[PDB]
Amino acid sequence: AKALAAGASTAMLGSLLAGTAESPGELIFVNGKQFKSYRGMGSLGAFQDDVLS
Amino acid sequence: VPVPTGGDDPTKVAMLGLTFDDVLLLPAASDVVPATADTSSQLTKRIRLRVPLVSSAMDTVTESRMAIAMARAGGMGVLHRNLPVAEQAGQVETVKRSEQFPLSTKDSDGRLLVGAAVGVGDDAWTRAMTLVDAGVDVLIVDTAHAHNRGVLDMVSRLKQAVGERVDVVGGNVATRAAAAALVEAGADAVKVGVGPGSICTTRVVAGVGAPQITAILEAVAACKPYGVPVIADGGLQYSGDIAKALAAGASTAMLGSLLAGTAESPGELIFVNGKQFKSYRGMGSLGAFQDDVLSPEGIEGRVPFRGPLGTVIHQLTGGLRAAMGYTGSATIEQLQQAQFVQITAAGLK
Amino acid sequence: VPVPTGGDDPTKVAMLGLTFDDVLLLPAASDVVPATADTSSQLTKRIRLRVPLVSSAMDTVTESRMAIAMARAGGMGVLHRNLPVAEQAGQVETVKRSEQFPLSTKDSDGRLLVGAAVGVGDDAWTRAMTLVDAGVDVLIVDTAHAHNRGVLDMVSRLKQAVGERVDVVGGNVATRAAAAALVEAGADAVKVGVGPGSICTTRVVAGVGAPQITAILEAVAACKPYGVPVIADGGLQYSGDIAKALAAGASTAMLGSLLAGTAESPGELIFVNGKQFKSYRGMGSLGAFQDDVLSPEGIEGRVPFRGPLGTVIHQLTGGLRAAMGYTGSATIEQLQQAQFVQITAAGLK
Amino acid sequence: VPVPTGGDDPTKVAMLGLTFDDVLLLPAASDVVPATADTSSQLTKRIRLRVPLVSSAMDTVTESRMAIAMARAGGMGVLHRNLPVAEQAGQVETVKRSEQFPLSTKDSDGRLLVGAAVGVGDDAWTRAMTLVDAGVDVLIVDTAHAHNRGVLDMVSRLKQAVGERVDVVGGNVATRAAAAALVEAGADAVKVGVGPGSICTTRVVAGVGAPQITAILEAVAACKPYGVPVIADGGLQYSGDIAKALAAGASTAMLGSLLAGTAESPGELIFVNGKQFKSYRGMGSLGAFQDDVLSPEGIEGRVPFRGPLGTVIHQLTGGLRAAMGYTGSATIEQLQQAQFVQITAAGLK
Amino acid sequence: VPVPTGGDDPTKVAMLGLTFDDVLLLPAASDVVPATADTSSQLTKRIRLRVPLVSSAMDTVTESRMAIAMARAGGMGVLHRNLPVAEQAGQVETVKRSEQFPLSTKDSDGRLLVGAAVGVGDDAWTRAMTLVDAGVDVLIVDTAHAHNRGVLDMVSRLKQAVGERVDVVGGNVATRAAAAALVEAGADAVKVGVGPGSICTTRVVAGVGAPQITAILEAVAACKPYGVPVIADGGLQYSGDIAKALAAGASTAMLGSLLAGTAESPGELIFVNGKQFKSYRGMGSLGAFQDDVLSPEGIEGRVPFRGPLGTVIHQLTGGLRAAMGYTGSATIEQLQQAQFVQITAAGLK
Ligand SMILES: O=c1[nH]cnc2c1ncn2[C@@H]1O[C@H](COP(=O)(O)O)[C@@H](O)[C@H]1O
Ligand SMILES: O=c1[nH]cnc2c1ncn2[C@@H]1O[C@H](COP(=O)(O)O)[C@@H](O)[C@H]1O
Ligand SMILES: O=c1[nH]cnc2c1ncn2[C@@H]1O[C@H](COP(=O)(O)O)[C@@H](O)[C@H]1O
Ligand SMILES: O=c1[nH]cnc2c1ncn2[C@@H]1O[C@H](COP(=O)(O)O)[C@@H](O)[C@H]1O
Ligand SMILES: O=c1[nH]cnc2c1ncn2[C@@H]1O[C@H](COP(=O)(O)O)[C@@H](O)[C@H]1O
Repeated sequence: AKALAAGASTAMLGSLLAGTAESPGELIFVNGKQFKSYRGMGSLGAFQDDVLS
Repeated sequence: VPVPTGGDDPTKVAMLGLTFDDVLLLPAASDVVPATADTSSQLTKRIRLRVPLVSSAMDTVTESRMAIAMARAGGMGVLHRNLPVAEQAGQVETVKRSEQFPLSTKDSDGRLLVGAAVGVGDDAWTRAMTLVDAGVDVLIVDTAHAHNRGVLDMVSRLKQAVGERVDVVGGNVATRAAAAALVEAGADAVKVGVGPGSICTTRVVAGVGAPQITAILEAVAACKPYGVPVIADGGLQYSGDIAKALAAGASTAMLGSLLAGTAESPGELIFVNGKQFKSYRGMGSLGAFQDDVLSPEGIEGRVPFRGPLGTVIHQLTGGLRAAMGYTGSATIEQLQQAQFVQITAAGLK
Repeated sequence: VPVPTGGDDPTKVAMLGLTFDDVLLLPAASDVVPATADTSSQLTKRIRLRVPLVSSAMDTVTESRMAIAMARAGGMGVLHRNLPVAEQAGQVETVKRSEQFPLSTKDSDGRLLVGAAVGVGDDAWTRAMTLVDAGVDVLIVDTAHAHNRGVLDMVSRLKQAVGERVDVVGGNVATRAAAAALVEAGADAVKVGVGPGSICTTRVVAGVGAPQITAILEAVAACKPYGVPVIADGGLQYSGDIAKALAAGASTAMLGSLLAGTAESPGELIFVNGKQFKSYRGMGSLGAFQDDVLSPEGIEGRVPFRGPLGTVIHQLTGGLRAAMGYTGSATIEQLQQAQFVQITAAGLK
Repeated sequence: VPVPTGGDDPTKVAMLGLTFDDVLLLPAASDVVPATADTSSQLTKRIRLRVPLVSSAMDTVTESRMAIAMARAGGMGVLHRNLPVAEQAGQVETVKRSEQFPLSTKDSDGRLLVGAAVGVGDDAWTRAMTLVDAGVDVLIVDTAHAHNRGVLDMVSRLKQAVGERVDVVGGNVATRAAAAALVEAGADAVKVGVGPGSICTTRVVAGVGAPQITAILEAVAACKPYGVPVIADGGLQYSGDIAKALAAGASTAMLGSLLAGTAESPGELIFVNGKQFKSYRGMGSLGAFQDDVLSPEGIEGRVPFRGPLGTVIHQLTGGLRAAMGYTGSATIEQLQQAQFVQITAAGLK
Repeated sequence: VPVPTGGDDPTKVAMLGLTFDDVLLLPAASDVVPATADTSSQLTKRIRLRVPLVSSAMDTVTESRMAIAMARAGGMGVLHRNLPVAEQAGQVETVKRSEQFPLSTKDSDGRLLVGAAVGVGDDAWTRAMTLVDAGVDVLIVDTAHAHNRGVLDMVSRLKQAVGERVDVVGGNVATRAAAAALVEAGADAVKVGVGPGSICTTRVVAGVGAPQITAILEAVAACKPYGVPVIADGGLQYSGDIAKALAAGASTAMLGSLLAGTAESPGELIFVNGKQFKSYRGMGSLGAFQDDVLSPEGIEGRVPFRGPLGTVIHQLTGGLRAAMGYTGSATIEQLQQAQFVQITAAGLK
């Protein structure tokens, strides 16, 4: 709401959608809880020819 | 001259009681593939289950859904009695009315088997007659201490009245004398265990109990010459415990907390800090028609959610099949003759 | 040829000592409803209590308020002696001067029973005479090690002087020989236990102690042929422990920390982080008229607030009644003949 | 009349099983300097190792690098079989082709000794023939329960076919009868242990196991009159455990997790919060050609990085030499006659 | 037919070993006031101490200051040997040259008694001769395993040379045979204990040890008929342990970590987070003239600062006096005849 009130017409969402069921990656179980992976495009683990990634 | 533990009476301390953690199964000459082991065993003298497991008659474990799932999985379910008689009769009728399940247990009419638990008294007699009319298969005279005169009299009356239509299973016992008394009364099966938990509330509040392995051995020592099956009830935590109980002479194992967290058990799923839990209370707990005098003698708690009942039953049956393969037991009657090795405290760390 | 534990003397290690956690009560043929079990038991040869419980003679447990509450609840209280003689006589008079309480213990004049603790010596003799004049009912010759010559001589002197007006109870013993010596001296009851706690300070500082079950068995083995009751003192943590102590042959159980946190005990209520606690110290502690040579041999601490004494007494009596129902004991004299089952370390986890 | 542990059969509980933590080595008359103790021992009837240690045939312990390192250190390595036959033959060839190492174990051609593990079946027969053609020295018929008819038949067939070129070692056993059966089949050595871990998955899932000291004693009691060596496999955590295993009659000790964290073991080094660890999983784990029916029966985990294998081997050999000096054993054959002292639970805290 | 623990040899497991935590002292007929108990005991056949305590010959426990303090407190100190011979002779001379201390132990010339520790060898022979010339009173042939031929030969040589001027104490033993061998060699006293700690490094690294109570009993069973005193060395944690060791037959107790944290012990005081600690390491530790072959077999650590040595000695002596009062022992020779009661694991929680 703050981003749209500042003048932006659209908001792009990252981690808020990473843990959903429709996102890629395998579901992980840790101590009775459920988690999913999330990494940036500039991370060490992650065609990424971006110099400033 | 005196007893090394004190006093002059050698029988003041009757025996040394072994529990599940005190023994292990010794491997023997085995020509049995675990995938081909026959796990069928007698529940009563006239009922044979494909999987020797029975659901506990507890208000947080067995209702119509759990009874149907257990009957489909190869075992049987015993409906609890912490509710009005008409509701229990309705549950029995619901179970009876209900190629995926080749191991399902069914009567001569093709309907799933079900068991019901009754108490002691005139109200319990009316409940038993209503349940028999509803089509129940086996009645369990469920009492905390079955060596009472009233429990034996109730078992005898039930066998006199509806002894040919249904089966009668006696309450919990822990000694050879009590098992012999139940057999004399006319029970079709004997349920064994009184304070089998390590920190069971009866052992703390009343100081009364009996280790499960020794109790099973003594009860089998009294029941076996007459062909009366034994149901080990309580204290089981793993499939290894089930294998140990069946190797001590018991023909059936009754499961409690192992089935409480399944999806087929009653109660609403609870979410705590990202984890899933379900309620679990004893019939003698403060929170929990419970006219049992010796049934607070229990506690409330929660157990983690485990999923579908079939997965848990399959895991337990796989553990039992592994034990049968190790001991070289083609059938349960051959597993009941396996030998034990007693381990010290060092082997429990 | 040699002893398997080392050396050549087979009696160097006298016996194997069982504690409360090593035994359980075996169920037996029971026709007893727990609500109708008779819990009355002898305190001395001439005094019978409706509830077989007695409050410890400790400065943080028993004073006039606690003694009156115990006498109303069906048991009795023993006033401590860590104060001037006149103050103890005043406490006795306060207790004696004071349909809600059908189980109250009273003398032939309708006044509540009370007991007082005395030491050994001429000052203790003056204290005992003052307490007898004040109207005390039973005198406890309270010593840590009662097998001393002086303790027996004091017991004999008390029985010679006021043996017909009041009763005399010997100090703490842990062997059959000491109990026999106390019986020969003329004690009306024998109090049993020397270092009964698992981590008791006597066992750590002095290396001296005796497990409570074996000590009770040996003391009963010496006291029973003469009709001298036994008071198990120390080591009790649950109602199951009380049932085990009474089933081993003891006629009365003396309670310490179980009654320290009640509202009727002396001391000011303490608040810590939103919780309530009260002080609790042994008579041999550094902080705590204590002319006992073998009485630092104790520690200070705090116990949670428990509320009114009646609730705790009712809980303990309910546990005892449950044990009596399980063992089929209509009276305490029938509970004293119950059998034990010995459990391994695996059953204590 | 009945057994004190319950029942009427005195052989229902066969024996009391001692583990490594239950015993200690008693010092004796010693004229042996630890630096001059001879640690050489028989692996099979025809192979003698300078250091009586063997690496486990596990996918996270022994490969070509670890096998070469073990052969150089004075012991031997057994290559695992969780891979295609051609790959295992390549590993054997790599080991065979490969003054720093005066204790290295070599054949008559000057090439390092190596062992390979095979299963039971026709595919296992093809694997064994391929490994023999590749130049393997000893074949281990690795099964979880070696008292099966098929395992004995496979051992007999292998001894009939390639019994003069290579040696045959039987699978894991835990009883005297199984060891005698393996000896009769024609095994050159017997590997001992079935559920030797304290919390091993077989003991929890299947309820089957045997304490290692008693199993070693029984297997030696059957193998020694025929000169068949014994390899204690599993349960070893310290060099003291190795000394205890060799003192019970075993001629060789097989090491698992003690060698998993070394640099010569397979797997990539893992960094967690500034520390170094390596993977370790059982052959029966879910993550882990494993046609063993009784092989989930294992768990995955990680063990800390330990460095070069030589340091660990030197530490273990120093501990063994210290034990030999304490017991006055000039050779391993004299260490196999040392006496044990059994300790209680108090000495394990 | 076979042994219940496995095998055919009934002597493979020699005995069951009891430690300090396995036993308690039984009260007996007592006419002894703890304040008047005589604690004097023999150190050697010619030396009697007023307090039966001796300081360990460790580099972090006993030097000249600690030796003087121990000699003043009523016991004696044994100077360690982890230093050049001239320095040890200087320490002995410093101790010998140095109404407050009525219990001080002194020779016929009024100078404090002191003991010194020597090894085995020609350098140790030169050290022993230098120490004798410096005026030492007793020489301790300190070896980890005293059943060696060289240790006995050294003891015999020392007794032949300076046997009339000074006393000779044999190294650590744990069996009856070793104690008998030391007595035959001519030792004036026998020091007892080999791996007495529960998690002692010898028991973990080498798997060799012996519980202290059984070892003391066996050594007394060999030393007592000849009047050779016994010094229990190691495993003591409380004053109750000292009382138990003296009640098992030992005449003197040697103290380690109990005296390491005192102000009279060597080493610099260390401050950590507002608390005070001091170093403590074994003679077999990596950090620690130690020509002992079987002496890493020890660990380093720190113990809290305890203050002056006299306070600790008084606390230990008070505990011993309490034990003597409980057991009715007027002298240590009467405490050496007290009886034990064996407790189970339940009484150790
Ligand atoms: O590796 C990375 N470093 C920095 N920004 C990244 C990286 N990968 C993606 N982004 C951008 O940062 C945003 C983070 O979204 P958020 O996680 O919802 O805040 C993404 O939607 C991309 O636009
Ligand atoms: O409150 C209770 N106290 C004692 N036993 C109970 C109570 N409720 C049920 N039981 C019995 O104890 C068994 C415990 O099963 P478990 O939890 O699998 O050991 C149940 O199946 C019942 O037979
Ligand atoms: O300082 C002390 N040391 C040892 N025993 C004590 C001490 N003070 C009281 N006692 C006795 O030990 C008992 C302990 O009771 P408990 O706390 O209920 O086990 C008391 O009731 C007294 O009989
Ligand atoms: O998955 C498994 N379950 C049970 N035993 C196994 C498994 N994998 C290997 N073993 C055996 O158990 C031993 C354990 O060795 P440790 O880890 O040194 O005790 C191995 O050396 C194998 O002989
Ligand atoms: O490094 C060592 N390993 C084993 N025993 C040792 C070592 N150093 C000293 N000792 C002995 O073990 C005893 C331990 O005493 P404690 O610490 O009082 O139990 C010492 O007094 C020595 O007799």
